[PDB]
Amino acid sequence: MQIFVKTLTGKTITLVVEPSDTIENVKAKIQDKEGIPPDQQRLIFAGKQLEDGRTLSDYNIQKESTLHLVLR
Ligand SMILES: [Zn+2]
Ligand SMILES: [Zn+2]
Ligand SMILES: [Zn+2]
Repeated sequence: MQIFVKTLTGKTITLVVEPSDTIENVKAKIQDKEGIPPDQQRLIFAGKQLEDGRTLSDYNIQKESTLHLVLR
């Protein structure tokens, strides 16, 4: 399973993930890729604000889903 995270500059991050991965896990991956602090990261999928403790599956994030790093 793979998901795409678009940075604030529109750069695409490709991540290998599992359905039970938490948002917090995803943030750790983004930090490895881009050097962005987890506490600086705010993610959206389908207009939903994503919380650290919830899983990709909780938010119906599927194979090939695209998340955005946002300011708000
Ligand atoms: Zn596993
Ligand atoms: Zn994982
Ligand atoms: Zn910090």
